[PDB]
Amino acid sequence: SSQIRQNYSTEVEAAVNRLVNLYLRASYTYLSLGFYFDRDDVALEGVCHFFRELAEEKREGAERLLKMQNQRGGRALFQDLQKPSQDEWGTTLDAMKAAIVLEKSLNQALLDLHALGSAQADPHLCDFLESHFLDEEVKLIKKMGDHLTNIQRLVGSQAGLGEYLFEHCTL
Amino acid sequence: SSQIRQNYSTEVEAAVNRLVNLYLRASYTYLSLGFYFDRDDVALEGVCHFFRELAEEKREGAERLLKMQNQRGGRALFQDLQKPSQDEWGTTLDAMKAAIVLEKSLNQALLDLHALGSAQADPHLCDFLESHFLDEEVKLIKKMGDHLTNIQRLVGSQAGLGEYLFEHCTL
Amino acid sequence: SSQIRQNYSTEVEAAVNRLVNLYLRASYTYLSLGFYFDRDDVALEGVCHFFRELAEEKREGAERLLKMQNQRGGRALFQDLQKPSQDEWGTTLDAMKAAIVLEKSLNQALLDLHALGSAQADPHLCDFLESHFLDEEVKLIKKMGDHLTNIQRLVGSQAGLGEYLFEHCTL
Amino acid sequence: SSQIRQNYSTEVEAAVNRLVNLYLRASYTYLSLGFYFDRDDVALEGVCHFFRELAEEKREGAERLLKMQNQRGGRALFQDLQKPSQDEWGTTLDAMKAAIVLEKSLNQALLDLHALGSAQADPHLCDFLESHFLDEEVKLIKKMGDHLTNIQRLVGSQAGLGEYLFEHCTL
Ligand SMILES: [Au+]
Ligand SMILES: [Au+]
Ligand SMILES: [Au+]
Ligand SMILES: [Au+]
Ligand SMILES: [Au+]
Ligand SMILES: [Au+]
Ligand SMILES: [Au+]
Ligand SMILES: [Au+]
Ligand SMILES: [Au+]
Ligand SMILES: [Au+]
Ligand SMILES: [Au+]
Ligand SMILES: [Au+]
Ligand SMILES: [Au+]
Ligand SMILES: [Au+]
Ligand SMILES: [Au+]
Ligand SMILES: [Au+]
Ligand SMILES: [Au+]
Ligand SMILES: [Au+]
Ligand SMILES: [Au+]
Ligand SMILES: [Au+]
Ligand SMILES: [Au+]
Ligand SMILES: [Au+]
Ligand SMILES: [Au+]
Ligand SMILES: [Au+]
Ligand SMILES: [Au+]
Ligand SMILES: [Au+]
Ligand SMILES: [Au+]
Ligand SMILES: [Au+]
Ligand SMILES: [Au+]
Ligand SMILES: [Au+]
Ligand SMILES: [Au+]
Ligand SMILES: [Au+]
Repeated sequence: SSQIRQNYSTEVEAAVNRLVNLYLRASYTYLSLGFYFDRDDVALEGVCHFFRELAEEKREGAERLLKMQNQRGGRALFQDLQKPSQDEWGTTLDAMKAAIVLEKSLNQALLDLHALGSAQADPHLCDFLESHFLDEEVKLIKKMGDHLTNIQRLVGSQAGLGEYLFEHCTL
Repeated sequence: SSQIRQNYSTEVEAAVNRLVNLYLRASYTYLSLGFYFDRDDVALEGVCHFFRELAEEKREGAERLLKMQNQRGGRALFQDLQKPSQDEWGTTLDAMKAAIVLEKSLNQALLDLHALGSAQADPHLCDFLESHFLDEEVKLIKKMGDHLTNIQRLVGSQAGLGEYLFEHCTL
Repeated sequence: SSQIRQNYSTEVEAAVNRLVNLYLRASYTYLSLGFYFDRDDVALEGVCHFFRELAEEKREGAERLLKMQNQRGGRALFQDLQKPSQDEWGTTLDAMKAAIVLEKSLNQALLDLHALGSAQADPHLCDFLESHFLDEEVKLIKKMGDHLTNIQRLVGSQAGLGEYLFEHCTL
Repeated sequence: SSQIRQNYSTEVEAAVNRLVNLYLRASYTYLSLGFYFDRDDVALEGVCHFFRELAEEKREGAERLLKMQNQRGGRALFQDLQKPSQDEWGTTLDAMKAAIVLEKSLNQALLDLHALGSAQADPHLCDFLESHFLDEEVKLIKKMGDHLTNIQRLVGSQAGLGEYLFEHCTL
């Protein structure tokens, strides 16, 4: 059973298991994104590598949650990992948009679990999320927003392309 | 506009801009303090260096807030930086007293923004302040209180001066 | 008071204090420019870094002036730092144009203070400006003019973009 | 005779010879100051070393002027070096006051020679003084003013002594 569990509600335990599922599903979505850009008829290896690295980060996030589940004396329970929402991911722009949607949904789930932990007076959980997940997600979303802007600029116009080249190759 | 902003209230955005102003104003006060002690008719270079280093720390605090503003998808807005409250800063004791007043006012502003973030259920903001600012301010205020005590002891009496020398040159 | 002041007119002392203000205001303008380009909806990090580095250079210029003020036995007096002329800075081209306007205004202020020092027969001041500021400003303005030309070329046309790429990636 | 002399007035040549004399006399005054503080009944070796180092700097200043005299095709002419104005130099405070008087008189002589060079349209001379002497004198006078303030503070009072110790042994 558990000799260790203290101040760890069944509501948080359940929500932690759900968040693990969401992180693993995110990892799986990114695996699909990465191999799509590795297709010979797409062939954007930088984009492939970006998404494959994100698959690894999301997996690592799930494993940290699972480690924490056991540290608190909760019981990891795994569900079906639903296949990604698309089989083909369109352009770099389409993919980066789908990625930011995905991250904002993980972010919201983190914030929801944080609010639950707060309601349950579970400061360990709250700190765990703050320390390992909330700032990581904020940083990643800012980087993806940056990328979305640059992709839009580059695909949009002569002026846009110009500004990118000056910044990248001069500054 | 912003593709990234999530769970980031207009109230916090505004308060962050105000706190940047207060940190920059603090930095400017410390620049003035440092150059006052560099005057040939004051000539306390250790005191000058202490305040100039604080000017840099307060600037760095503002820049971290501005970075965070952008990471959250808020919009940095800058105001007039009001000149420091004094043109001449009196003795080392007067200056260290003015410094602790200034830090306690920054501290209170941090605590006020923390309470706002808490009311707004913005755990990212709360953690950001805790991790980068609240303990830094507590440590600095304790160091300034230490200094105030030693300055008072040294300027006050034979017994005071004695105790300082034993501690400094023997212990 | 001052045991050291020699050949240092009240007119130069005052003008030095004003120039410190202008350099600090320039630094503040560049802080605003840098964080604008760090926005997720602008996202030109090279441009951000260029302006943030200029903020630091302008701050260092003010500190050197303040050091010189004290070395001559003048009294540093600080005024309100007026907020930058814009909250949003437009394109890279708009920003680099605003930057060169700003530098030419600092340059003219340097030349005006130089003429004053010359009228006042203050060769120390004249040399200080020549040695630490006039050539620095000339070099920076030439670099910004270079940048303005390249930005215009890159945003302007196929021929322009072509010439830039050949120069950058071949030569 | 001189195959090299160009744009080098007899007025500047003469004034350069006089300035060499003043620098050598300053060096001699500092030699006397240094050995006075080496007396067993005075015994302030730090003060001795400060003045002996200044004797060397003033000698080096004269030698640089003499080198410049020859580089311009002028003729070094040496006069009697008058013995220092005092045989005994009183307290550290008295000595540092006499030192700043001496430096201000060298400084004024530099500024006078600068004005002559300017009147004579001799930019080489003007630059030579600016580059090797005017800023050196400004820095040294600021350091002596600093010292005068600290000596006065230390000899004056409990509060003064206190402030010095805090700055020196804490900051
Ligand atoms: Au890849
Ligand atoms: Au929480
Ligand atoms: Au919490
Ligand atoms: Au909590
Ligand atoms: Au908490
Ligand atoms: Au929390
Ligand atoms: Au590039
Ligand atoms: Au390129
Ligand atoms: Au200093
Ligand atoms: Au908070
Ligand atoms: Au909180
Ligand atoms: Au919070
Ligand atoms: Au919190
Ligand atoms: Au908090
Ligand atoms: Au000591
Ligand atoms: Au001591
Ligand atoms: Au940057
Ligand atoms: Au000048
Ligand atoms: Au001049
Ligand atoms: Au001049
Ligand atoms: Au000049
Ligand atoms: Au000049
Ligand atoms: Au290139
Ligand atoms: Au290229
Ligand atoms: Au000595
Ligand atoms: Au001159
Ligand atoms: Au001149
Ligand atoms: Au000249
Ligand atoms: Au000149
Ligand atoms: Au000159
Ligand atoms: Au000491
Ligand atoms: Au001591």
